Amino acid sequence: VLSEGEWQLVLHVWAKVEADVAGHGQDILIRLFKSHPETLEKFDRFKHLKTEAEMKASEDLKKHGVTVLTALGAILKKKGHHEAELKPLAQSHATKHKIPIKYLEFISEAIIHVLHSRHPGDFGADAQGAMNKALELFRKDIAAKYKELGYQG
Ligand code: 6HE
Repeated sequence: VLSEGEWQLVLHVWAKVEADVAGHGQDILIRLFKSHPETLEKFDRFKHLKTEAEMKASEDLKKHGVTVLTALGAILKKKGHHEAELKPLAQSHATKHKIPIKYLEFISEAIIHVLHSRHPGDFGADAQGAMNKALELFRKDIAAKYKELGYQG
């Protein structure tokens, strides 16, 4: 479990995301797609995008980044008590979208990448460690739900 102090490090940094969810979302999805291009193929609406410029200009990709970070932010704000939030997310991502845990690791890495990039003076090792622990917990719990749902992930 994360300590309360660890959750406060997580939520202090997420409050930065909350100032500009859309812009953080764009950065995160673009980082994901550039670092792991196979992930882009999972998105039927977005897999035609050829360049970062096209990704930045996509209003629908911007909207999707808001969708993703809105969901993740609610999960983080539960401070581990996220069972209800993970049910629909796990079901769609296991059954419909077919997103392996390794791809959830990739987007976690992108989130951390972007936080470190955007917030160079207020995202140190301890804050990054706490964010990592929160994302690890999310993935652990999603993986358990994937198994319950019948997906190997
Ligand atoms: C590599 C692909 C990938 C990865 C890593 C994710 N997703 Fe997912 N995603 C999320 C939401 C709220 C929705 C719309 C409702 C739904 O269909 O469930 C989608 C839809 C989608 C859709 C339509 C697709 C293809 C999808 N998501 C691929 C996808 C949230 C997330 C979150 C919170 C994460 C991880 C932090 C995430 N996605 C990682």
